[PDB]
Amino acid sequence: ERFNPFSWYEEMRNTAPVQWDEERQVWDVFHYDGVKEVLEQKNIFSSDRRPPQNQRQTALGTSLINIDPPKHAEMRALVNKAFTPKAMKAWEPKIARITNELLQEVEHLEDIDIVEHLSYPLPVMVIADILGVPIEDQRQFKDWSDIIVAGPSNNERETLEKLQQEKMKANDELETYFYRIIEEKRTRPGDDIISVLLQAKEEGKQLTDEEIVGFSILLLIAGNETTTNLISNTIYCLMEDKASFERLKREKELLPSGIEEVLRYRSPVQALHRIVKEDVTLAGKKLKAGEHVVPWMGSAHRDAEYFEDPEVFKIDRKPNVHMAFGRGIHFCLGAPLARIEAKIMLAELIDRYPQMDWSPSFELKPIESTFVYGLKELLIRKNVH
Ligand code: HEM
Repeated sequence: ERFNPFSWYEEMRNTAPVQWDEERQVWDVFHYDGVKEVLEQKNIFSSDRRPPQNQRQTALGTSLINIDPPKHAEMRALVNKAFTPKAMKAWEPKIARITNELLQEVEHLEDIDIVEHLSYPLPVMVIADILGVPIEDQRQFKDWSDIIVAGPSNNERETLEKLQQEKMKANDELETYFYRIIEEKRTRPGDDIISVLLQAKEEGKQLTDEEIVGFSILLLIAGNETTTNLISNTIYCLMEDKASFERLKREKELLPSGIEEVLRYRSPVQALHRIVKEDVTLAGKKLKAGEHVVPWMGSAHRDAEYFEDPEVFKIDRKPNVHMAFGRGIHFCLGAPLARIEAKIMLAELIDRYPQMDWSPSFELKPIESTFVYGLKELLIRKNVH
C-alpha cells in the first residue's frame, strides 16, 4: 500500500540508514540524527537550486528556499518581518470567517469530501486575503493556484504537454499580476503581507520587486498543499483511532498537541533535497561534494530513540521533536499559520459533528508522491441526519 511508506523506512533504518541509490543518484538518510545533521549543516549541505543561465529564470527559482547564505539571511530577515505574532492577531478571525463560510456551503450535505470542500480551499483563500489580493480577483487567484499545483489527468503524451504549458502560463500571469499589486500597494498601502514587505528594511537593505513576487509565489507553493494535507491527515488519524477522537472531544485543549502528532506521524512533507557542498562523512559513509542527498523526515519521525513507541499515535505525545517544518535556517516560516489554520478548521469540525465517521462510500486515494504524503479525497459522514 502507498499510504504506508513507513514499513520501507523501518527496513532501511534497520539496515542502512545512509545509503546510495544508483537509479535516483541520491544519498538517502533515514535515521533521525542523520536527517537532523543534513538540515542543520547549512554550510555542508546546500539549498542552492537556482536555475542555470540556459534555463528559465523564474522569480521562484531564486526565492528564499532555493538560496544559501549569506543572501538567504538577508532575505530571511526581511520576510520574517511579515510573520510575527502581531500579524497573526489579525489573521485568526479571517481564518475563522473563511472556515465558517466553507462549512456553510456544504451544510446541506450529509457526506462531504474533507479535501475538496474544506482543506483544499481554505489555505488558498487565506493566503489570498493575507497577501492583499482584492476580493474581485480571488476567484482568478484560485484558478491560477489550482493549475500551478495540478497533476496530469492521464499519462497520454498530449495531456502532459498541455499541463506543462498551462503551468508556465500561470507562473507568468501570476508574476505579472503580482507585479501590478506591488505597484498598486506602492502608492496605496494596506494591511497585507505585500505592503509590509515593501516597507521592510534590514541594515539599510530592501527586497526588490522581483524578490517579493518570488516569495509571494513561494508562499502559494509552500503553504497550500501542505496545509491541506495536515488537515486531511489529521481527520484520517482520528477516524482510524476512534479512542483518540473520543479523548480529544473530552479534552479540547489537546488539539494543538494532536496536530503536532499528525505532523510527526503523517507528515505532509516526507523528504527534502540537499546538495553536498564539501566532502563529508555520515553514519560512516563517504559523501563527496556535488552528490545529492535526500533526508527523509518521515523516517526520522519513526526513530524510537526520539519517539517512544513510534508506531503509536498518541495525541498527548511529549516530547515530540518532529522536523515536519524542517530544521535550521530554512525552518518553515509559515508553521504558525499552518498550525492555526489546521486548529481552527479542525476544532469547528469536531465541535459540529462529534459523531463524524468514515463515509460508507470512502476510498483510500493517496496522492501519488513520495515526498508529499496526503490524500486526494477523504469522504466523511457527519451523522447529524
Ligand atoms: C503543515 C504545513 C507545512 C509544512 C509541513 C511545511 C513544510 C516546510 C518545510 C519542511 C520547510 C523546509 C524546507 C527546506 O529546508 O527545504 C518549509 C519551508 C518554508 N515554508 Fe513551510 N510548510 C507548511 C506550511 C507553510 C505555509 C502555510 C507557508 C506560508 C504561508 C509556508 C512557507 C514556507 C517558506 C517560505 C519556506 C522557506 C523558508 C526558507 O527556505 O528560508 N509553509 N516548509
